[PDB]
Amino acid sequence: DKATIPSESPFAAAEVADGAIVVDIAKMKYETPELHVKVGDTVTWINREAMPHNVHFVAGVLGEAALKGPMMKKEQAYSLTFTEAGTYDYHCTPHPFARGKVVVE
Ligand SMILES: [Cu+]
Repeated sequence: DKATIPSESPFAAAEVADGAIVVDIAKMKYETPELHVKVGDTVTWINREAMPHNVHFVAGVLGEAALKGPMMKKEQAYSLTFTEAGTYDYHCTPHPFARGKVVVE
């Protein structure tokens, strides 16, 4: 694939390491809708709100299958490690007007 998944299910925001590359989900949006990272970097999304949110990459983007991330509860996190350069668009499954991309260089 173009990314590996450190944790298949969400984990506590408070457990996210200092230094992590974090995208906040707040105000019903990805607060960094265009993020540029380097190959090998891990991106961590953190849901700051009460409604559950995820990240969802359609098939062919991160790999053959869609990556429909797990629903993060408030103050939960979810990470992806990008292993190949590319431009990877995603959206929130419950709230698909919220869209983002990770550009991996
Ligand atoms: Cu969402």
